[PDB]
Amino acid sequence: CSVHAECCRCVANYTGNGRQCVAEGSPQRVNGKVKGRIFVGSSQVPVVFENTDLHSYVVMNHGRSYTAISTIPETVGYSLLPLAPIGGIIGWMFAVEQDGFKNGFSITGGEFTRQAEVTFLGHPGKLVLKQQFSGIDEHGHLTISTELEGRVPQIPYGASVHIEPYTELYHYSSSVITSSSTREYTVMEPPSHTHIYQWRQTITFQECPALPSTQQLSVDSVFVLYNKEERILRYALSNSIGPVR
Repeated sequence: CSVHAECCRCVANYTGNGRQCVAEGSPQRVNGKVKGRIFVGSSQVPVVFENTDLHSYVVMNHGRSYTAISTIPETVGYSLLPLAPIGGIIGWMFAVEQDGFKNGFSITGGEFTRQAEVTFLGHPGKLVLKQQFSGIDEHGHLTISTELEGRVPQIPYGASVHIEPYTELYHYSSSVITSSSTREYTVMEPPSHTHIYQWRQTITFQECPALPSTQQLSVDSVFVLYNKEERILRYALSNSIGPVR
């Protein structure tokens, strides 16, 4: 049990599950490592990177999370721009809660595994993602390990990418949460080009009035950026969890 919970359950002024608790309103950080094995376009030569750093800063106000993945080769940077969900999982974790609806942290305590798959329609292959979250560490920071492997279409160097607001349904059943969504994104050359991809997701965790079978996540103010100079991939978005309306 957490040093801020009773025997578990976080006491007033605090939130989370039993094993992990955080003060209400206070910002949080989610850090870890990223290993990649990505094939761009039709290429047969995969860009491999490892020991890369992921630092995440979340502000509680609007459930806004900022994710920065540093030391990303110019060879994959632009191509990874559409993959905001890599960092979006954290937005789900700390989404603004409505009436009778809890966010990911209240449900998992930051302890869980996530497996996601993405398919870009009209393009071969798919990209598989695997992440592990292990609660708060010795320095008081949440933890996250990320493993990416697969194929992604090619995006022109210097190209830009835009994502409009959207909603996602997270289904709950027996300590397992699943989600499936088809969305679109726009690519703008250094002239626009709209594209669509499909995301599938499975979240596994352990549990000690059951939870709603279905919750809706509302995402807006999304920004994805890649800087060739600093070689830093960034994803930022705001979040709200509640019922379909």
